[PDB]
Order: sequence, then C-alpha cells, then structure tokens
Amino acid sequence: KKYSIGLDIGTNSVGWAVITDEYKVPSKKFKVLGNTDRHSIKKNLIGALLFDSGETAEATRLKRTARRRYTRRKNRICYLQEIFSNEMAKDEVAYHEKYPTIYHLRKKLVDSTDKADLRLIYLALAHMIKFRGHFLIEGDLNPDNSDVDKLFIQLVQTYNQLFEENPINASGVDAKAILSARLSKSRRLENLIAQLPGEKKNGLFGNLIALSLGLTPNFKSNFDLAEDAKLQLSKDTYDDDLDNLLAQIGDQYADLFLAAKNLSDAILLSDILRVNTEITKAPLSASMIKRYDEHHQDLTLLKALVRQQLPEKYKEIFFDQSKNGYAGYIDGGASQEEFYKFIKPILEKMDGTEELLVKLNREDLLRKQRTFDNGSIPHQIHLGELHAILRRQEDFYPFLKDNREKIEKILTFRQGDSLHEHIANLAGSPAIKKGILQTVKVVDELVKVMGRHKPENIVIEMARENQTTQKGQKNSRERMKRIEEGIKELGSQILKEHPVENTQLQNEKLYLYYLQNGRDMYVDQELDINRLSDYDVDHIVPQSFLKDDSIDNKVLTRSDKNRGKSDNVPSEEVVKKMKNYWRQLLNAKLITQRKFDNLTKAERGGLSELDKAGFIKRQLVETRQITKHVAQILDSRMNTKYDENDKLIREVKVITLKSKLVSDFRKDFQFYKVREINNYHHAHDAYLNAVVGTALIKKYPKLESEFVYGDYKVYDVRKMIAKSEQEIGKATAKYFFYSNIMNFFKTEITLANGEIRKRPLIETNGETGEIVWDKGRDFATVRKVLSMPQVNIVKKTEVQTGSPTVAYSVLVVAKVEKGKSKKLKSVKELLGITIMERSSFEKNPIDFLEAKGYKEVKKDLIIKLPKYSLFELENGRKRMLASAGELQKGNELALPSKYVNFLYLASHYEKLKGSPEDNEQKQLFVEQHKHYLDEIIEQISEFSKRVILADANLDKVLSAYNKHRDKPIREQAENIIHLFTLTNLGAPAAFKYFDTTIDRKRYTSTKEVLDATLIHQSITGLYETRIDLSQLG
RNA sequence: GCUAGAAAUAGCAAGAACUUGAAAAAGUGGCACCGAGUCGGUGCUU
Repeated sequence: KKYSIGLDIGTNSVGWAVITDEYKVPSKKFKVLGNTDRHSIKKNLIGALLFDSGETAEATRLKRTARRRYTRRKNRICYLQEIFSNEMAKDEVAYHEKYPTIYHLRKKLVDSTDKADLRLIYLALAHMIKFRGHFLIEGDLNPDNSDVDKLFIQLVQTYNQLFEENPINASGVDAKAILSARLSKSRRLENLIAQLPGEKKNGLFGNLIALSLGLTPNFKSNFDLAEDAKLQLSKDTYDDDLDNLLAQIGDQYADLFLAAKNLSDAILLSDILRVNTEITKAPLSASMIKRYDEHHQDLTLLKALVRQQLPEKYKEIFFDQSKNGYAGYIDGGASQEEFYKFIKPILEKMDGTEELLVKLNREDLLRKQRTFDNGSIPHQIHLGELHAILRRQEDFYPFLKDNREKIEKILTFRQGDSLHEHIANLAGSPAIKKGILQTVKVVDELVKVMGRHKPENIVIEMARENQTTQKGQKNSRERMKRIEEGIKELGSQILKEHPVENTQLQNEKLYLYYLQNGRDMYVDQELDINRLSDYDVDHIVPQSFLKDDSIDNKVLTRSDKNRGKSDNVPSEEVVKKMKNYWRQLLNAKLITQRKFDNLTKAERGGLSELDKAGFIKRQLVETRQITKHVAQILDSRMNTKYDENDKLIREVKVITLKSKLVSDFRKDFQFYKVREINNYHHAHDAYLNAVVGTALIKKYPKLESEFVYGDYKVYDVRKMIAKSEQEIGKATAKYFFYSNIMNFFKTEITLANGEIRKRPLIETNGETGEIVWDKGRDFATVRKVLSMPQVNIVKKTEVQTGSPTVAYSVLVVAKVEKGKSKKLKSVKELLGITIMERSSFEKNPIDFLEAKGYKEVKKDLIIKLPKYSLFELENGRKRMLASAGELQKGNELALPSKYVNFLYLASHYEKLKGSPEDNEQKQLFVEQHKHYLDEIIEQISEFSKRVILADANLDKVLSAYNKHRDKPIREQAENIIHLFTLTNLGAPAAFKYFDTTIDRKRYTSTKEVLDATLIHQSITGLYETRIDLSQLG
C-alpha cells in the first residue's frame, strides 16, 4: 500500500528502511533460488549495506577522467555542428592580424553590427561551448549570488555552522574593499588577515581565503596530515586532489571548500567586471583584449628598451627557446611561472622599468590567453555573450532565431550524461561517491521489490562519522585555548588556584564553570568549586523554543529559578546587575556575540517573528550542498513525469533531515543508539529517519520548501506564527507559537517555567483532517521495530581491481596426482587468482587450471568467489571469505532493546545532559536492574556457543567477568560494550576487558567452506541465491 | 615570413547470483494476518 523509504548514507555503511502509514516495517516472503530444498524465506524490509573502501571497477568508473570529459565536449561540438548542418549545406594572416586571440573575435561578435564570416562565428560559438564554465551558481546572475560581500558572509556563515565552537564573527569587515582591490595576491591575503586578529595566515580560515585568491596553501598544519596536500583552484587537477584531501579528513569539510571556490569566483567576478567600460559590452572578452593590449605594449616597450640599452642577450630572450625565455614562453614548453622566474632579473636590472613592475607583482604582466584562470569563468557569462551574439545576428541568420533556446539549453542543461558521470562530477571522497552509487542501486532494487510502485516519500540522512578519538582531543584543545585566552585577557588567575587540563574540560558543567570565570551568571557570588553536583545547568534559550544543548546556549547556576517567572530569556532585573560582568566576559572572547544577544535579549523586546523564523531555518534547513546534490540525483531518477506544460510532476518527495533531529528524538524518548553492539543501528537510524520525515511532511505540508528539495510555493512568517500562546491556540490555522519543530512528537510540553502543557492523544493535520500521529500505537510500534532481531546486514562482495594481491578466489573441482603411483584422487580446493592472472583465467580458465596442476576440471562447476563471500554452516553460523586461507565472522548479535537502553544509560551515567527529575529516575532505573548485566553475559555466551565457536576466548572472558562482578555498573557496562567486539560482524579484532586483553582468533582453516552453503546476496539482502556446495563433487 | 649566399650560415618582422547478447545494455524473485533468537507459523493466491 502507501509507503516511504528512509536512508542513512555514510562512508562505510548505508542504512535503509521501508515504513508504511502506521510506521510499521513490512515483513515479506521472498523466493530463494539455487539447488537446495529452501524455496522461500520471510525477511523484514529493513537493513544496512556494508562496503569497505577499495580499488574496484565501480570505483574507477566513478573517478573523473580526462577521456570522459573529452568525449562530452566532443559530443557538444557535434550537436552544435548538427544545428548548423541543414543551413550550411545550402585568410589565416588576415584572421590572426585582425584577431590575434579568440577573445578579440568574441568581443567583436558581441559589439559589432557588421556581418561576419560564418566560420569565425562557428569558432566563437565552439570556443564558448567547448569550455562552458562551472555550474556552482544556479540561475541568472544577480547581486544576491554574485557580489563579494554576500558570498564572503555566506562563507563565514558556513564556517560557523560547520564548527560553532570557537567560531569567527565578521561584521565590521569590508570584504569588497579588501578582496577586490588591485594588489598582489599575497598582499591581499595579508590585508584581509590584518582585519581578523584571532586568525593567522597559516590557520584554516586563512588557508581557505588564500586558496580562494589563487595561491597554493598547505593544509597539513590545519589537519595534522602526514602527507603534504597542496591545492590550487586554477589548476585543472584540483578536483581529484580535493577528493584525495577530503578522503583523508572526511566529507564534512567538502561544503567549506565549495564556499571557498564560490568566494574565488566572487573575487574573480568582481575583478573581471571592474573594467566595465560600457554597460552593453562583453566583460570577459573585453578584459582579455585589455590583457592582450597590455601584453603588446609591454612587449614593444621591452624590445625598444632592450635594443637601445641592452644589445647583448637579445637572442637569449627571442631565439634560444631551450631555457624558457620569451621564445620558450610562446613557442616552447615554458609555463607562465617559469617565464616570470626567467625574466624577473632582466626587468630588475634594466632602467626605465617603471610601470612593468607594478604589473609584475600583480601577476598581470605579459599574460597569455590560454592560462589556468579560465576554469573559474561561470557559464552565465557565456550565456550572456551568446544571447548578445544571437540578438545581433538574428535577422541575418533565421536559424539562430529558430534555434536560440536550443543552443542556450545545450549550454546550460546539466546535456544529460550517465548516472556514473553524475556521481563522478560530485565534490567528495571516493567513499561517499561509492555510497551514493550504492544508495541509488538500493533505491532501484527497493522500488523493484514493491511491484514497481514508487514511494510517496524518500527521507535522506547523511550519516555522521562518530568520533575517531583523534578529534576527541582537538575539540578539547580549541575550548582550552578559549579558556586560556579569556583568563589571560581578564586577569583572574583561576587556573593558578584551580589548575585544570584539557582532558577534564570535556565535562559540561566544569567547562561552563571556567567559561563563567568561576562565578554565578545570575548572582554576584563565587561558585563552590567542589559542590558542582548541587548546581544545575540552565538553558539560555528554553528547550520549548529551541533545541540547543551546546555551550553557546548553556549556563551553570546554583538554581534555575533565578531566571524569573517568564518563559523567555532571563529577566532585565538580573541583566542590569550583571551587565558589567557580561560585558567583560564579552570583550574577553569567552562568549560570542549571539550568546550575549540571547542573554541580553529581553532588552531588545524579547523573542520576535524574525528570531523564530531564524530558529526554524537553523533547525529545519540543511546547509550541506552534497546532501542537496544527492537529493537532486534521487529526485531526478525517481521523478521523471511531466504534464502538458513544462512543469515537473513530483510524485515522490525527497525530504532532507539533520542528524540533530533523530539524535534528539532518540534521547527524548529513550530509543537509545549503541553503535558497538552490531551494525543494525544504521538500519534503525534509517527507520527513525523515515518516521520523523513522514511525520514532518504530514504535519506541516506548507513547510515542504524548508526540508523537501525542489521548487515549491514560497512562504513567509505571518501565516506560520500565532499572535497568542493560549488565546489563539486551537482556534487558528497557525501551526505553532513555540519555535521548536519537534514538539508535535511530544505528548506533553514542559515550558521554561515548569507548567506542563498537554497535547491530544491523536495528532491530525488541521487543513485536511488526516491522522498524522497516534501517540500510543506509534510508540509501541517504534519500540517493536527496534526490538526486531532480524535486520538485513549485507557486506558488498567486490572483486579487487588494482606478496601478491588476490583479486578473488575460485572454487575448482577436479583431480590431482597423489603418491608415487600418480593415482588420480578427486579433490575440491580453493585457489587464489591474482590480479595479473585474472585476464589469463577469464581468457581460458581450463588451460590456466591445467597449467596450475589440476586434471579433468568441470567447466560448469568453476565458481567465482569474491572477497566477503558468505557461507552458512550448522545452526545458522556464518563465515565470510576473506582470502583463500582465512575467514571472517559472518553473524550479527541481536540484543533485546531493554538491554540496549540499559547499556546506554549505564555508559552515559555521568553525561545524561538532562533535567534532574528524569536523570535521577534513570539512575534509579540503572541501579535497580543490576541483574541485566548477568543476563547480557548469558546472551553472548549462548550466541557464542552457537556461531562463534571459540571455547578458549569464551572461557577467558567468562572467568574475567566472574573476577570483576562486584565492580561498579558504569565501568562494567563499558567493559561489556568492549566485550561485544568478540561477536561483531567482520574480521576478528583484539579488544580490552577490565584488565584483560583478548587477542584476535583467526580462522586459518578453510576446508569446511567447501561443503557449506554459499549464499549469494543482493545489495539489500532480500534476494538470496543459495548453492549447497556439499552437493558439488 | 622578408633580404643576401653554390650552399653552409648570417641580418631582420611580428604577434552478488542467473538468463539473452561481441559490446553499450536489457530482463528474473505473489498478497494479508498472528507472532519474533538472525526469522517462524497460518489463510488467500500464483
């Protein structure tokens, strides 16, 4: 019936789930192929695909290659020729002297009314089509997406959004006056750095601006990388270099560099448009002409000066060509930087060299027309020049009038290539590109499974990479530098009387204690250093208005009753008393401008419609561009119908969600996530994403434009927010007065005063009268879904493509010679095929095997076995094929939800980060159910006895658990979480218990696989083909 | 390209599995309900 798909895209896993209207996951019967007696299996429509990174055919197909680009461009030229064909069917010296560069021809064709030869017109059009420019800016050129100021603000906004801890606030800066000024790149960089006292040229932001100006910054110090990663936007090989860089540090910084590129284009766009002589001209071509003219002037001046003053070495400049001279610059293989390095001392020595040096320092002296800068030209400019030329030559050529929109669409449409090329064009690491391809294939298979019925909704989450612990110190270092700078600026030696290190500053209440100068925020009294348990953590902006649990919106105080009776920010009576202390904490860079604004928001009226809209946009809109591109790919592949007009019929809505929504949903209703148990949590996150997405699109359809990707009817702030909290409640079409979007999930709403508001048991849409949430059946359903033990975890088997390396193994049945008599004995062996041997084997397998020493091979039974091939043995125990002589664990430990929640609460004991009432009730819940620990150990034991089969390790960990049974529950739960690594899917890894270290238990024997059941799994695992290998022989 | 010279050589100018296919590529895996130890059972219907 009606359904929706939830997706959790990551770098090592892709979670997927299908939900119905009642938020249930269907369980269906699937056919089982092969030659066994099992012909049907019942499977739950929920799972997660796993795929380790590596060298694969698919991977190379998704990499950018010169050849694919080349054929693309060639195709475009072919189309252009096809457009000119039907009418075409019905000088060198002159050209070069009249137009010494193509930009002369272009500017003439845009600014000349005279009739031109059609061949030159074709040359111009082909040059504009072949190198059409980037598509990072969407739509027509306008100051909103073109001026340097707005894009610089957008860059620092993206920066602060990506970090928010120690962010940069830039309001006084005049980005236009600094970046657009006519000076050298390095001097512009230093001039911008001078306006930011907290950042330096070698910092991350400094390196980003340097990258945007056209320099070659080094990002090793910003990310501590082992290998040097240099980036230059103008260089043609920047994209794959960025893809390498992003692969090292993750794709979260991808959008950052994208904004940097945009800033570069903006600076260039202001640098090119500055020489705007006439309003109706062609700025790019005219500027290239001016560059040519300056080149010509400087050239003739150089020859004059050289001939008069320096007769010697003229041949070295214009005749030798072997040492990168001017003759080498024009006729030889000498780059612009080499020519500058060669001609710098000649200009330094000579007299009468004024004016040439100010151009030399600005890197605009004797420039060529084919240089590294043309990659930055947007396509809207070429579209403008094309429109101008078409308008000038409209009456002369009728087919330009007839095919104007055709040519324009060919240049602007993004022709339509393959899906592999669309994924290859993306800006990200090969991992997320692989994941995107896998996601598309997963969607295709899922809609195939549902009788070719497309879902109503496809909810997308970009799964976050949990902390790798190398970053667990970086955050502590940044907050530590903030504390040290604030203390040194103020002058209160709290660190002298109470020394602390960056390790202890991870605690929320201690970090807030040091952020607040060891003083109460609301009262003029010193805080007790060793009585923080009695102290409460208050939210500057209540949770009823906005879900912000960062340090930016948190304070530490002895009692949260001091904020007063209002549900808003703390009252003016406290602000008036503490304004001096808050202004000293403000000017000491202990807090940001926004935090001071929120603390002092009652002085400027209180919450406003603009503030609530800003909160909604902060919570509901996704800033990451990569997510929008994934949604674009899925939307284009899923939605392809139209109507009579040129309007796209959107049958499937692609909803984009933030991780904070699902995380807070788990934390608020105790649907806790523990990644260490098994790999099911990806699928579970996908399911909860589907639930949350469907709930938001059903409750607030008019807010689709905020999350759903597409071109929808725009909206404002008046129709959304009610005048009064209660006096307009349930009597207007306004959806919500409180700015937190996730309130409709809650049954009750606790405000900042303590009054507990009640909401109906059944949530329905106001306009259409459709039930959107049943607060009873749906929570029971969610818990039931999280309790299901059968979740489809599939490891993508891949042939390796790129101490020899085995591409894949093969199952061979034949006979061999044994003993002195050379008697033939039938054998079945696992042979490893090297990457080199793969071609020869696929060319002629039998001859290869006969050369290897096998006799009488059965060609039909030769079975290809890539890495991670799954085999099943007795009692459902499963093993994956790692190599020709080693196996990996193939089972997933399914743990009941009650034990998962108990384990989370035991581990998250000190870091609950919640209200005291529920925190104490959770503590009592953990303490009362200590027996659950023994129960959990029993679970792993039975599970281990069934599928792991490691008696020695099990005895060791059982004994080690028996020695430390009386230890506290927190550390005990942590050591059980560590102990779960023994049963984790994949390769055995060494893990640490309380004082024990359990070494890996390798599986060196491989003979049993030869008589097990090989299970060929589809990408989702719903479709299985099971081959009983014991029957082959 | 311009001037000389038998040349050589000199002066100048200027800008997963399976099926079909060679391949790209097309195809192959029923619907509800009660449960839930890696999925089981029942009804309908191929």
